[PDB]
Amino acid sequence: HHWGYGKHNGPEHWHKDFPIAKGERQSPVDIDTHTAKYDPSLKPLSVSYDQATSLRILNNGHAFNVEFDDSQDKAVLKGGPLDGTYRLIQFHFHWGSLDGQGSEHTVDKKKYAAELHLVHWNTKYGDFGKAVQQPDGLAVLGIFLKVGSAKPGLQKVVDVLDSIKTKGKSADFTNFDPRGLLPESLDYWTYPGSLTTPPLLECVTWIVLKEPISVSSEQVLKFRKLNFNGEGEPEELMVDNWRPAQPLKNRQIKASFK
Ligand SMILES: Cc1cccc(C(=O)NN)c1
Ligand SMILES: [Zn+2]
Repeated sequence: HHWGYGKHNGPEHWHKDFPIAKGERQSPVDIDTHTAKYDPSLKPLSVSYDQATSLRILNNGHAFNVEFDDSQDKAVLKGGPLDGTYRLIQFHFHWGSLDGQGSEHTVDKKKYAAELHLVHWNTKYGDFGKAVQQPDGLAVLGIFLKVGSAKPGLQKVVDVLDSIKTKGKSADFTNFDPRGLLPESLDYWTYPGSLTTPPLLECVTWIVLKEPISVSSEQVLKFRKLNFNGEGEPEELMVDNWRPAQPLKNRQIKASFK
């Protein structure tokens, strides 16, 4: 037994091994655009990725992570709702078996084909492990994907997936520029939440961009050829690796735009 996204180990089961699954600050949520409030005190998001150093891409059995060197302030998120400096450590995606589902956050109940998560940790806590013991330890930039024209800056990711088909496989993945995954606008919604995977820790300032990026059908098709399983095990396609919306409870979603 291990947590996953199948019928017997999927999101409705996670609370048995991770009781915080039923906590007060869980993610993702539905973003109700008519309840989120414009906050004029929010600052523009500051994305400083010019010196980003990607290292490796890893199939971890539930998604693929592109990992970055976080030993210095090489790729950081500042501003927006944040106080201080958050260092990029990895990004990954969530996607569906079909174009009509795949995102974790929803917008007025709309599900996008996929969702990108760029995970950052607050440098005042020194490392990622200590950051995930804090309520302001992490900032995750979430970006929706819709199917349309291809995303050129995603193609290098797509093209290496054949080399990390199964759980535990990794490949060198240097000189990848995450700026090629951003939309034009950096307007966003923000709310306090959690990791959307076990251990579901409630450490995240979520910053979800309003504007989706467009990726081609072929690009997301290649995501769906990955495997949850390890090599030599029965093939289980890596699809529908998203957690559904959780109760908002006593939280407010703020908008950077009106
Ligand atoms: C390890 C970590 C930290 C923050 C967010 C996530 C996530 O988006 N999981 N799907 C994962
Ligand atoms: Zn995620």
